[PDB]
Amino acid sequence: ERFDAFICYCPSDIQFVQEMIRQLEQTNYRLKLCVSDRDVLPGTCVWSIASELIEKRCRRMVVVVSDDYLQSKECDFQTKFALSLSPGAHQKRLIPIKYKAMKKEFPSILRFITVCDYTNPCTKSWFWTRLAKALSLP
Repeated sequence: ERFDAFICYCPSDIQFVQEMIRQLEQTNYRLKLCVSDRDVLPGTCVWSIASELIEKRCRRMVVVVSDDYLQSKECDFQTKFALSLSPGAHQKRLIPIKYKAMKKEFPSILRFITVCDYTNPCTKSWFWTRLAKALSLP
């Protein structure tokens, strides 16, 4: 009915989505993440159910950015639809995440929003803390 965040990801990054479920849902943060392969019911229009969840049934949206993420078209529609809700990031709704080594360019439409970097070994301690705090604010 009401989720804390929608998780935009390609099938190749589903392994890190499991970590996002263990670290945020099964811990003391008690966040309510929306995973399409788990919570989206079959028979729904992939564009209409994404437009209905991201805009009304999810406060924010997490984007797992990787090289395989760029090749995904469904993630492309969800990412651009998320920016359309607040271009300029006034509401802090679009939270991109980099967990893997990317040999391609970061999405140019997301180059002006803070990214939660998981690959930097000097800031791994604050990764889940900053992520769970952003999804917890109203």
